[PDB]
Amino acid sequence: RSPGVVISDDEPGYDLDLFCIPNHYAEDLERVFIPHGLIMDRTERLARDVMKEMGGHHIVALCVLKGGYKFFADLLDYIKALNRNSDRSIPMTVDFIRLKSDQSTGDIKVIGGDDLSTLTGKNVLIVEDIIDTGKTMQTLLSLVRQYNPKMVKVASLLVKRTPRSVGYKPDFVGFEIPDKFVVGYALDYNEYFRDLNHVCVISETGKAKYKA
Amino acid sequence: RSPGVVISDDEPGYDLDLFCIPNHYAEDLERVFIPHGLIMDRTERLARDVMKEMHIVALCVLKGGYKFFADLLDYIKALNRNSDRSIPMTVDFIRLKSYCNDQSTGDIKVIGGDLSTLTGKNVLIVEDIIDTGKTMQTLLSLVRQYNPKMVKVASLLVKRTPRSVGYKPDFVGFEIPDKFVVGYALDYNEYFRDLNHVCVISETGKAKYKA
Amino acid sequence: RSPGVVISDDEPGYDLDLFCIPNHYAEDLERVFIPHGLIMDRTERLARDVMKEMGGHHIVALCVLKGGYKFFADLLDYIKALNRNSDRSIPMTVDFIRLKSDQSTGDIKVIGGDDLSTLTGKNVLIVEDIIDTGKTMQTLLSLVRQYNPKMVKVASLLVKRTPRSVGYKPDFVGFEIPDKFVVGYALDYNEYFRDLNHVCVISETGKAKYKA
Amino acid sequence: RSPGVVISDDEPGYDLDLFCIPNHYAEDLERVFIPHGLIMDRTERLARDVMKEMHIVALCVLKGGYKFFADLLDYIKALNRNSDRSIPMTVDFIRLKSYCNDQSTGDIKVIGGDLSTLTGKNVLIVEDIIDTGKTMQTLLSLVRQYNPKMVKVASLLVKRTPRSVGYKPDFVGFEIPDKFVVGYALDYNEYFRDLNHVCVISETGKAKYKA
Ligand SMILES: Nc1nc2c(ncn2C[C@@H](CO)OCP(=O)(O)O)c(=O)[nH]1
Ligand SMILES: Nc1nc2c(ncn2C[C@@H](CO)OCP(=O)(O)O)c(=O)[nH]1
Ligand SMILES: Nc1nc2c(ncn2C[C@@H](CO)OCP(=O)(O)O)c(=O)[nH]1
Ligand SMILES: Nc1nc2c(ncn2C[C@@H](CO)OCP(=O)(O)O)c(=O)[nH]1
Repeated sequence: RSPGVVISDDEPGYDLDLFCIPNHYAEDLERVFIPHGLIMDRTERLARDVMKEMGGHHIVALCVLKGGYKFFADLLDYIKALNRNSDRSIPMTVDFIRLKSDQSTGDIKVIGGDDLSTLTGKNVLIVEDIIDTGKTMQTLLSLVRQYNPKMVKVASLLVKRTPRSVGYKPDFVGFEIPDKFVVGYALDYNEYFRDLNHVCVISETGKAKYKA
Repeated sequence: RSPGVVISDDEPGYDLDLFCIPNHYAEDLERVFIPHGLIMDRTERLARDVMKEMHIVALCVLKGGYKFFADLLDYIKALNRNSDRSIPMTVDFIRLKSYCNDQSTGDIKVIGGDLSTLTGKNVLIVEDIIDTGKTMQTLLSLVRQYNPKMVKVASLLVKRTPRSVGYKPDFVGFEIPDKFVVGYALDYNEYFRDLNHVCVISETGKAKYKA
Repeated sequence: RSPGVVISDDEPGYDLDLFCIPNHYAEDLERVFIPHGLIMDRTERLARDVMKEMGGHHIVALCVLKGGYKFFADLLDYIKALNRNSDRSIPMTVDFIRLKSDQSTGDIKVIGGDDLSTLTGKNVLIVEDIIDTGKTMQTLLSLVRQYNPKMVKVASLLVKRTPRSVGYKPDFVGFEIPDKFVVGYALDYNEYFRDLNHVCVISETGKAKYKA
Repeated sequence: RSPGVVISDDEPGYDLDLFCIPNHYAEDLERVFIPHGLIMDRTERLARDVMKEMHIVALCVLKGGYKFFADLLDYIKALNRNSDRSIPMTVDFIRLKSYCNDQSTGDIKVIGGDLSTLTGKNVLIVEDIIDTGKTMQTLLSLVRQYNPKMVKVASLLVKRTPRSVGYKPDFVGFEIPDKFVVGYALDYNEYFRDLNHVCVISETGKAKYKA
């Protein structure tokens, strides 16, 4: 059971001054955990891992849409580049499950719940950007399985190494990270950090500056 | 007002053998109108234009339209990085599906995706293609419903087809001949998602991937 | 005999305001002939065209180095991405032929002429960015053939549609362009335009501003 | 002074199965030190650093070194685009080849590539890797010969090896363990050019691609 690229507690970040970061976030971050390009190369591998398990068949790519879908979009770009070479053209269904608004994350409020029965009898790939406690995903899996898919696998860019974890482990994991609050790449903080390319740890002045 | 990059009816696009195209689509396309990289370069200029005119809320039209939206917003993020202050960008989503009608003439739209973040904001409607202009018109009256500070439409593609005469698009990537196109952001019954270029579907393609 | 992507006299450019161009070149260009991304997609195809003819064997990639090697670098990046999939790893020799300093371009002055006999018995791919009269290339071919390669093919990004052409046609051509003086992408004018992504036509104020 | 991104001897790099690696190199590598995208992000910062310190002439070390040079200059071009005035950038080239010496201890360098554009200019020496530091030292005394206004060394890689003690590099991408690396910019007898990541060669790789 590969936990992905492990970012240790004892290593962890890169120094902020080692990478290009927008000047308006100078004081808003602690460390860079995962540079943009590292995310990309790992995602390229995830796509290949996904195709070994699910390739050659239709498959339904389902984005867990909360703040954004940047990871979904990049994973799909890589999966699509792998599909190019196949002798037969393989159809690909792209869908989003939108979840509405972090201490009761297990309670899901789905907004777009139309023709959920399109999942029935289908090979479903659920794509998440971050798993923390894992409560959201385990309840989302309860919903999805009631529609009887042929197969359900979950890919998550990030899994947080927390005691608060309920023990849910995704089938595909990009990176296993320390138990710190991260922003950037695909993760916004109240609509900020959208322009930050790298997964980084928010600072306390960032937390205070950008609060809702 | 630009009409955008005008692709003429006279010698439209490029021969298939001049660009890289998945081997499984060899019989399925007629010509390539817009190679991927050309889409990207024009989208970069579109992002620049959007920032000129337009707090902004960017509206993605769900399912179809994540692709062009993602790229357009990527370029907008690239311009945003240099600002003195980190300036908030809201992304909103609506689901919109169209169905053919074999009777009458009446149009079928099903809207499914909450729009509480639209009042007093500058709204950008992002579309993939304008043909009849009914999707645009539907998106407009739905946004006008929440009383926006500003409303603009950006669309990667506009077909040279006769239409009623709604509100011409503000930001246009490409003005293209009246052909049915697939690739980049446009699928055909879930096929062509792996095709990066905007190309005209062939009759072999239509019958092979029909549904 | 495919002349590449033909850019007509009657179409030709795109309007400058249709693309992103650095502000310091605002007044220095007439039209954009080939946007950066178009160059890339055509180059991707060239790489595949090259591998159909020369693939599966070592091959020596020889850059005609004058001002720069941007086209060489991008073509090789694409050729290398095609080599990734092969069952056997295929060695690739990368070399440069440097030509020293446009009315007697047929006279070549080669600077780096060391172990030119490495070309002997080898499959050689000569890479050029622009052909105008074609005199440079035909004399360069005279030199190269004297070292007895197994095969010589020439790829050029651009071929200019000029009456001044001596009739040399490359084996691989990206684009056939009108008879206008172009800069950008790989083409500098006295060290300017290095930062311009697109192949564009220099204006008269650009010509005057940036002259040697 | 940065030493750059420090890759430690303690748990160095990543397992091969965590990144995409050409199938033909499956037996030929030990571990991956630096995935391609990580190289690119750091190079972007290096380009920013170069522009801080440094008219500039950028010196490519021919054959080996076109790759890292091209990427470093790409990022420098990206920063340059925004300037109020188009600022000239000179690129220069020298050929440099090293040969093993099985006797003595004496070093073999062959220099082959004209350097008239160096007097009174800021010169940037661009290298791929510093191990012994003899290439750097050779490039230095050759550039000092033409009396530059400024001289700087940028190198993507610096090995944690004992060396004489020349002029430590000014711009360093990565400080890496004392292992023999291939990929990205470094070949092994013409192999690994299609490998995008910096990785340690295996004993199977060494014997298979030996020469
Ligand atoms: N941006 C960001 N968000 C987080 C983080 N940790 C938990 N969350 C919140 C949610 C993500 O929706 O974690 C979900 P769960 O796995 O706790 O149910 C974090 O580090 N960064
Ligand atoms: N793939 C593809 N789809 C299209 C095309 N033209 C119209 N459509 C469909 C609708 C969008 O659902 O056109 C938008 P409009 O007719 O509502 O303006 C087309 O050429 N290719
Ligand atoms: N930048 C640029 N250079 C050019 C051009 N036309 C001829 N040249 C000069 C040379 C290129 O070295 O043409 C060589 P030949 O084919 O005339 O020998 C041009 O349009 N742009
Ligand atoms: N591919 C590869 N090559 C290397 C390496 N270490 C030294 N070299 C060779 C020379 C450059 O020719 O090292 C530079 P220096 O020893 O002169 O500083 C290495 O790890 N990989």
